[PDB]
Order: sequence, then C-alpha cells, then structure tokens
Amino acid sequence: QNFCVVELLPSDPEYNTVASKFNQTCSHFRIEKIERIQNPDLWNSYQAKKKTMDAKNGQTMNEKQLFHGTDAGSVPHVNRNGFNRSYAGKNAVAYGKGTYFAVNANYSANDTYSRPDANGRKHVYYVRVLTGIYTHGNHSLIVPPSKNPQNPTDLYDTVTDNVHHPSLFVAFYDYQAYPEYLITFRK
Ligand SMILES: O=c1[nH]c(CSC2CCNCC2)nc2cc(NC3CCCC3)cc(F)c12
Ligand SMILES: [Cl-]
Ligand SMILES: [Cl-]
Repeated sequence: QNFCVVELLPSDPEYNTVASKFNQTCSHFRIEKIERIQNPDLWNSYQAKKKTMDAKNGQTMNEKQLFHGTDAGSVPHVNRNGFNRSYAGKNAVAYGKGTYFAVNANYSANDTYSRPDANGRKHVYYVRVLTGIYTHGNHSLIVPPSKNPQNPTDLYDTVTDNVHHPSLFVAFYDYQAYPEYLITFRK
C-alpha cells in the first residue's frame, strides 16, 4: 500500500503524450500539472492480470487508456488502494457496481465527476484499464456477468454503455485498472 508520486516536466516526451490525449477534447482547459503515481503492489497485480488476459482472449487488445474524473478527497485513497470495492461504492450504478472510465477526457472533465476543489482545481486520471472482452452493463450487475448463465467460470472482463460504439467502461476489481497519471487542471 506504499506509493511515490513523480511530477512530469512539461518538457518530457511522456508529458506531451498524456497532454496530447487529454487535449483531444480538453484543449479549452489549462493544465496545472501531471504526476505519475508509482504504487508497486497495484502495478504488479495489474501486470499479472494483464499477462493472464493476453493468454486467454487470443487476438483481443485487452488494454485501453481511459480518463477518470474525481474529487481531490479521493486522490490519496486511489493512489494507495487503486479503484477498489470501497471506491466503487462512490461511483454511479446505472451500468453496474464498479469504477467508471470515459474514452474521452471531456466526459471525465464534467464537474459532476472531477468536482472543482475550493481553488477551482479539477482532477482526472489517465488510467490503464484491462477492458478485455466486454458486454452491455446494467444496474443488476454487482459482479462481472458470465457469458453463459449456467457456467460462471467464463466471465466478461468489463461492461460498457454500447459494445460497438463505447463511451465508458466499468471495472469491478482493483487489479483491472492502474491510475498511472493524475492531471490537475482548471477552466
Ligand atoms: O470519469 C468519471 N469519474 C467518475 C467518478 S464520480 C465521483 C468520484 C467520487 N466522488 C464524487 C464524484 N464517474 C464517472 C461516471 C461516468 N458516467 C456515468 C454517469 C452516470 C451513468 C454513467 C463517466 C465518467 F467519465 C466518470
Ligand atoms: Cl485473466
Ligand atoms: Cl475478471
């Protein structure tokens, strides 16, 4: 549960890459800084889960990079515990009980998700999520649904709002998503 935080220099190839993807829908926001979260436990759980997904879903590209807006209050919890069950309790439920990730930063940048702190600062993560093989989510899914309702040994990895034109993804467990970068920004 130990972690380090490293601020990225605006001059760093890594900074450019992250800002570039943030600015595809959020260029009208001012970036205050970008930190890399380094949580060795959360990382090793994630890489291990990625290895077994790659052995299992054949040609599927299991890894996506998605945005997660949140309040300042949640940042320490997430940097430590990841996107775990207690955190999942604080998310919406319309597409299932888990943590919600947007394809486009400007979804996450809504004030409902990345609530502005007393100084007007907004917080959005650029998360590695193992979306793997996914299906339409709904409110009743409080665990990953089975492909076959008669066989719970074949589970979907995540759920989405729309399988063929997805806007968001719900992940159920902490080993499925790594909060790699935290973007602090303002209007
Ligand atoms: O990025 C996002 N972060 C969060 C966490 S919000 C919460 C954190 C704890 N403190 C209070 C604020 N939720 C989202 C929900 C989305 N869509 C759902 C809206 C209703 C149906 C689908 C899309 C998103 F991009 C996000
Ligand atoms: Cl797996
Ligand atoms: Cl799973």
